[PDB]
Amino acid sequence: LDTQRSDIATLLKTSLRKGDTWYLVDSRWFKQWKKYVGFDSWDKYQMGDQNVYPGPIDNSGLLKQSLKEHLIDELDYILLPTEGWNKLVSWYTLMEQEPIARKVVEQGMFVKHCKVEVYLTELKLCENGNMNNVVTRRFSKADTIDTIEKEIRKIFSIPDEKETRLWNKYMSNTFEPLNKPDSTIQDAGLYQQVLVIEQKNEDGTWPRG
Amino acid sequence: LDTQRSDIATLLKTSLRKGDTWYLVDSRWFKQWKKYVGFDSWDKYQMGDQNVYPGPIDNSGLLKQSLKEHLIDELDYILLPTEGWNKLVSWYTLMEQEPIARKVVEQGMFVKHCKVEVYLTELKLCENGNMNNVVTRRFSKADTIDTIEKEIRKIFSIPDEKETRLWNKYMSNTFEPLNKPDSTIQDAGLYQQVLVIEQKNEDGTWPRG
Amino acid sequence: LDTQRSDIATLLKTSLRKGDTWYLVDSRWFKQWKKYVGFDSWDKYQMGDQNVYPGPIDNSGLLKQSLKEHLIDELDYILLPTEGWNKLVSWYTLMEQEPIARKVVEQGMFVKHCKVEVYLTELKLCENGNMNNVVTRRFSKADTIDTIEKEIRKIFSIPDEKETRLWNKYMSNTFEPLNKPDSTIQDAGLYQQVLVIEQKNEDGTWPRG
Amino acid sequence: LDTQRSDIATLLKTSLRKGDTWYLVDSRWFKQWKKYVGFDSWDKYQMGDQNVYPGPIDNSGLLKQSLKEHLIDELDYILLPTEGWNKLVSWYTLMEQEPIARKVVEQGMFVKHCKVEVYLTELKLCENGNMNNVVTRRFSKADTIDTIEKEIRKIFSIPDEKETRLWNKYMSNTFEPLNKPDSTIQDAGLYQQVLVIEQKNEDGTWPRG
Repeated sequence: LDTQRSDIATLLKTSLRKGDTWYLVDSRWFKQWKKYVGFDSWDKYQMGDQNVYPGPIDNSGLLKQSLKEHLIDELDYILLPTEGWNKLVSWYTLMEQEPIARKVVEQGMFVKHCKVEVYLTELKLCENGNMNNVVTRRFSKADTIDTIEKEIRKIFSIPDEKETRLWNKYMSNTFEPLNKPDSTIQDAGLYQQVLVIEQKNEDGTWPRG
Repeated sequence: LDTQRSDIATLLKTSLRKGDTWYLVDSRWFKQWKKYVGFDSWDKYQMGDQNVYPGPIDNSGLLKQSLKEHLIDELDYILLPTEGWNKLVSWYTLMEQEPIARKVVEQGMFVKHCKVEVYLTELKLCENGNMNNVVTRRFSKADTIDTIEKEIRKIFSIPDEKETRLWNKYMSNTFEPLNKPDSTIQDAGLYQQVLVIEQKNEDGTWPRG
Repeated sequence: LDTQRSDIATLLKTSLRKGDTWYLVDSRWFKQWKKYVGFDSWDKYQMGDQNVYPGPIDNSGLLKQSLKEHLIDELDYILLPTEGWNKLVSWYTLMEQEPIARKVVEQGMFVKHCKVEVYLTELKLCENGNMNNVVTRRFSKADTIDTIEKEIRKIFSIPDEKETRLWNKYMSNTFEPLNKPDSTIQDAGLYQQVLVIEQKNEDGTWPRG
Repeated sequence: LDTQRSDIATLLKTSLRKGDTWYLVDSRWFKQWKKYVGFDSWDKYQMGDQNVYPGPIDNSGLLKQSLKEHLIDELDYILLPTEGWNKLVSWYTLMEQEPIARKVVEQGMFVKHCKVEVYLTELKLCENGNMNNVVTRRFSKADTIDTIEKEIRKIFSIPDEKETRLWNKYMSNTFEPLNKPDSTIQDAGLYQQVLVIEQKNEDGTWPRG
């Protein structure tokens, strides 16, 4: 009984792995099982009482032998892995009614992962006009092209009213346009490299075209 | 001392949040602090001994007052949040040497998230030739267009040697091409919809062009 | 009109950022807007026709001025950011009916991220019995303690019928138990370190207890 | 040659899947291949020139036949899948020197995923003192217990100087403690439920103990 509580507590915390089979347990049957095994430290008084005994597993509330629509996890059902379901099946049997087996599937996602940034990127900076003049600054990998350019303008004394564009300079007149403003220094492929800032001429033409 | 062990144990498990400041603690100084406070249940014998006393925080091993390159977390240093660092600073002071403060930054990522698939997608299926004949099947949201097409070919008796292509049929002769084979039924925008399968003519032309 | 198509196509692909306001557009109104602007290359024939003109934005299908329950993205509504909504509001106005504004929120998640493993971890291995005998092997950071132990047993000629346990050996008789079998070499804190394997005595006692 | 550019451009964008084999290409050899095939629209002038011809694949820069340590992706090497590597091997051969094959591995991670919150959670609220008085409010699933409690205090006119604690009330005197302050309403298991707020008595005891 206390073993039963410890078993299902750890089995509910099983890691989801693609292709694994999990089982839907009606939250009505499960709420009774909890009280009966003293699962919650704030609800131990009915532990072992034949009144809170859940009986054989009953998922009739969840079925129409097709499953009902709009069911929510935790509110209407509980998910247990094979081991967990077989243990509840051993201990209580199932109502005279088939099991509710569903598979773990993967969904691709774009997320945000945090990390402590120990090392900042040291980049070389110059203006197209006077490239002999090189300034070195350290930048966070999470900084966007937009943010890096504003900073380079502060360094090279460029008024916010003058239009600009940034380049990544290579050997022998090779210049990569950095025209994806929301990309991070990391996603733009800038490693520990020479940047070139360019001002739009008064007439509205560009010194590089 | 046992409070100290419990404090830093929970503070090492602090959640990373963008903009938060964390601190680098030399793993040499930290390994001594651990022994001295009996942090590990397998190493409690030197707890309180003036021999294992770590002294004021020393990060001289990590510094060159610039940080050394190629340092790895856990191997060379430990990360603690502000609270954790201020507590170690209170309890031990810092060597006569400035603190090593670094920021939490976010990095965009494509990942895989698991979920139990409770509901499968019911789709309508037909061949371009005879559209009067409609078959209904349930599919996993993780199935690719490639997998769905192979299954539809099995249903409509299409030999693997005959070339095909799949459509998503709308009202009044509107047909969407499903030519992204590795996309999931979910990413391809197929909800609870009529599919149309098309066979390439013997001559090498397509019945729809 | 073609500008309108290009604008909303890029604006639908806006990155979700916490605190941003997005707008619900009835998929009925949006399906008409699409046909009218020739959004899909397979449906351009009604482009500009006063028959497919969507009129002022109408979300009456989605409202009960409270929102209807069980609505699904793409099936019942489309999500556009502020810019996107203001552009549709500029171009078409809204029906005489308030906008449907909702916020971007973050949810914590355990996911799986892929990476090419360029460097494998070199670990030192020995048996408790004869520690003078040290073997060095390279392991993937994704290998579990369970997998590493089975391999160490193969190396030290240990039959699968004999029970075992693995240790992480430090200086001066300090031994860390590696009793979290599903943890990866990485999550268990094992870096480029001496492992100790231990066999359970015939009598059922342990050489280390 | 232009086919070659299009092939490797798409193959570099291959999705990482566990167990797949990828190949390390020295960024020196790859930078030359790029110029020669006119990979970058800002560097097409040397396209086809026997001067920028990369020759057979050479990874001697990356090898010591063991791989050099501290190598960074993009800076020192490029990663290509099997197809990509076999195509470069077909087109250029390999230097007389073995290939550098590495595997895709998964790492478990805690991340943050964004979603537009269409539906907020409607919760029932009351004070322990007078439970006959019930107030209903809608909350974001991302709100923490800490935030929800501060709001409930504003509703029930509780000064910030008076200490409190929150409960989740069930049927027949069952009260769950909500003592994980940083947990979200979602992670705390609160669905569309009765909350009970409790004030600490002047003497320092609790009305519920």
